Formats: sequence, C-alpha cells, structure tokens
Amino acid sequence: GWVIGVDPDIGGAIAVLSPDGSSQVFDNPFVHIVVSEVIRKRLDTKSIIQLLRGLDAPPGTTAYIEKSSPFPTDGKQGWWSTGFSYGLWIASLVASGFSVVPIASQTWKAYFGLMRSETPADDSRQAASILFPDKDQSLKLKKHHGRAEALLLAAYGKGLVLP
Amino acid sequence: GWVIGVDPDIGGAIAVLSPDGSSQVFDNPFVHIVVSEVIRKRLDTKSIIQLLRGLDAPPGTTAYIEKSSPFPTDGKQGWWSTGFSYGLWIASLVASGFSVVPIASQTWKAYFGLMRSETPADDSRQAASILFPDKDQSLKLKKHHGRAEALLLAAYGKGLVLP
DNA sequence: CAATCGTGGGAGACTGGTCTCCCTGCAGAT
DNA sequence: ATCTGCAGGGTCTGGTTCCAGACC
DNA sequence: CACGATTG
Ligand SMILES: [Mn+2]
Ligand SMILES: [Mn+2]
Ligand SMILES: [Mn+2]
Ligand SMILES: [Mn+2]
Ligand SMILES: [Mn+2]
Ligand SMILES: [Mn+2]
Repeated sequence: GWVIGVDPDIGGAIAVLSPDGSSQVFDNPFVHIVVSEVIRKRLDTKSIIQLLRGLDAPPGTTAYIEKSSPFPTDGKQGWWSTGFSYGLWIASLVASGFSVVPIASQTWKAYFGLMRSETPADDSRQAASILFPDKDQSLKLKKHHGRAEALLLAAYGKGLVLP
Repeated sequence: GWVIGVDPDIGGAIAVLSPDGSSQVFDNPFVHIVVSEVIRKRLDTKSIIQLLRGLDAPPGTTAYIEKSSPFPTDGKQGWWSTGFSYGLWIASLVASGFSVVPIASQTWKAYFGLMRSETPADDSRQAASILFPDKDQSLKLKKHHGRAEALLLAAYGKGLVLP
C-alpha cells in the first residue's frame, strides 16, 4: 500500500507512494539561522512535523530513511549536521505515526544497479524519472537529486523494479 | 507555572515543574545498539515520545533545552551524537505541543552562580538538592548530575532562586 | 537562481573582546 | 552497578568466523 | 554529506 521515503539532508526530500501508484515528493523545509556570526541552513522542525501531519499516508506506514554515514574525512560540523538531521527526521516520523526503517545508501544503490557511477546524482534522477515518469518535470535540475533519492528510497521499500 | 527542562545527552534527563511547586525528573530513555561491531547507547525515540505524551503539562508549555555546543577538540562522534540527541529531543518536544527554548549552559550556570567550579557536577547536584529538596534522594550519586542539570534548567525557566 | 569547486571547519554571552561552556567512546578500577 | 581516566575515534553490506569494496 | 566560496 503506502510507502514513505526520506533523504534527510538539508537539500533532501520526502516522497510518499500511494497504493494506486501515484506519488508525491516534497523538498525538505529549511530556515536560515545565525551560528557563530555566519548564516547556516537548517531543517525547519515545525514545517516538517506539519508536513507529516497532513499526509494521507495512514499510521503505521513505513518510512525508509537513509542511514547517516558521514565519512571520516568529513569535518565535525558535517558529522553534527548529519547527526542532527537524522534525529530530527526520525523523531518526527515516529511522533507522526510512522514506523521508521533505516536503509544504507549502498543497499538501495545496489538494488537499482547504481553502484560506482562517474555521475551518481545524474543517474539517480534518471532512475527516478523512469520509475516515476509523472515526476519527470520535477527532476530536470541537478539540485533535484534529493527528490530522486527520496523517491528511490520509497521505490526500494515498495519493491518496484526498473524496466 | 508549568516548565519543562531537558538535558539532551545520553546520561541526561527531563524535568517537569508543575504550578503547585511539585516536580518530576526522568532519566533519558536509551537503548544499546550495534555500530561498527561495538555496542553504543543511543537515545530511545519511541520511549521519549511516549514520555512526553504522558506529561500533564499542557500544550504550549515552554521546554528549556541546553544548546548543543561541542568543543572543537571533541571527536567527530561527539559532534554527531550531540547533534543527533539535540534534533531528536527538539523534534520530539515540538511534535508533542511544547515550545522549545534553547538555553546556553553559560546562561543557567551564571544565573545560579555555578560558573567556574573545580567540581561542577557535584555543585549542580548540590544546587538542585536545594531548589528541589524532595529530589535529594535522587541526586546523591555522581551519575545523577544529568537529573541536576535538567532540574536546574527548568528552575532557570521558572525563575526560582537559591535561598 | 542554479551550478561547480575544494576541503573538512566552534559557539555563545556580556561596534570586537574576552571568556566559559558540552560531550562521546573506550579502557580500567572497585 | 558506580566511578575514574583520557583522548577525540567510520560505518555498512554482502560474503563469512575476518574481508573488500562501497557510501555520505 | 557540510561549509564558504565563486561562477554565469
Ligand atoms: Mn542522502
Ligand atoms: Mn547534493
Ligand atoms: Mn541527498
Ligand atoms: Mn548538558
Ligand atoms: Mn555525566
Ligand atoms: Mn548532561
């Protein structure tokens, strides 16, 4: 029936799949805030929970979320942000009725044959264009790869297959 | 007269002050999980949300939460954790109807004159024992300093004063 | 606005300065 | 079960008993 | 991935 997918980073997205094969994809809401006298983007907690409140996806729907796995060479702020986005999303999903399943990036990439691309984000939008043709206008820009990975997470949880 | 205080780390706690001067304090729920073939503690998302929903504090009650401020010398896992813990609590508090006010640790310590101690954990427990003498039996171990800081955070928000 | 690049970084409270503040993760001692 | 000491750290998944190769 | 930056 219903499946949710969540790419939790700042330019990520949430995707909702209906039993009737239709789909929705939403950019992660954010706000600009002051930290250490500079501007920083940060996920908008209250918009997120409101967004999840207005989904038609019923309670107990599974949400597939990408596991945070920051690289050891990433700085400590990157580690903080991936940690923070993960917790903010997971708690929002659990608080809104949804059962949360963390999926590693290698898993859903392996399942759609996306391993070791020269241009991994481009391929993601292509694969997601093919699984969700009606979302093809929403995947034209390079910054739309977050919408694609949300869709691909949901498509993975749903068990969809590429042609 | 209702105030919540949250110390968000893994040994932290949530303190709830009612308008009749009574007070509760609960340790942060956590679970043991496997990460890279060792065991770790992580906050327990379902249990925190169930606990927030059990509170009689009405909607819009302000929750004072200690701002995450990890040191540049702390490891990247330190930053991840405090990031994760902070977003999980913030999201959990907002979804449960409470207003979230981040408070720097320098603010509530200066408010109580705790700044610049050689035994800052002991002092917090001593100060919370005085503000909340019925919590004295619950503050006699050193590991209880998380209860102390949550109690003191809530005491900051409510405007209490040491005698 | 949309994209590309290179490196991995504190933050906060009372006209920049000064100063003080949190942890995690793992081992070892009782 | 409680405390202390000290340095600041990847994690995951197919494939086993430890690796190889991959990923944000 | 994040964070500052600079590119049309
Ligand atoms: Mn991602
Ligand atoms: Mn991106
Ligand atoms: Mn992404
Ligand atoms: Mn604290
Ligand atoms: Mn402690
Ligand atoms: Mn604490």
